[PDB]
Amino acid sequence: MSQSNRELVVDFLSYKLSQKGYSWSQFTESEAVKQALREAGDEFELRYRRAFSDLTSQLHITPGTAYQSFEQVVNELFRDGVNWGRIVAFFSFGGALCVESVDKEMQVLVSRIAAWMATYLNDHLEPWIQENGGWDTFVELYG
Ligand SMILES: O=C(O)c1cccc(-c2ccc3c(c2)/C(=N/Nc2nc4ccccc4s2)CCC3)n1
Repeated sequence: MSQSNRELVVDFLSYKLSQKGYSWSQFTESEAVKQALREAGDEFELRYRRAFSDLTSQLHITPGTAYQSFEQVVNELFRDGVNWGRIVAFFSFGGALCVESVDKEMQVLVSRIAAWMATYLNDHLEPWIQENGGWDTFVELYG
């Protein structure tokens, strides 16, 4: 479902904004997915992210930025195709984009990034997810 993905994105972003000191007011199997994803994002940010180039310096979102610009940049996470670890990085990257947005007084962009993330997730990532056991398999691995 594309609506459960939308909830999933919103859940992750709300968690990230709260954790980092900002307002989140910008907008069971499912809870198991959200919690494992929140947890995996923290782990990635804490231990893994710094091994890579900072993808946020490739993208400066303003109210005029088009989806396609976001899409092209996120595409780099998937230069070698999709795996769960890059999917997790994808969420963290969205969260970082949102934190930076709220920080520079462009909090309106948070809901747009959310929409962008759901769109990107629904067409580029979801086919690999369904092929590789769906989100329940993610919970088995990362929960
Ligand atoms: O296991 C893997 O293959 C894996 C796991 C997690 C991430 C990645 C991966 C693969 C390719 C790239 C990356 C990560 C990149 N990461 N750069 C990031 N920069 C930031 C900055 C903030 C929040 C998240 C991120 S993710 C940019 C360069 C291209 N690969």
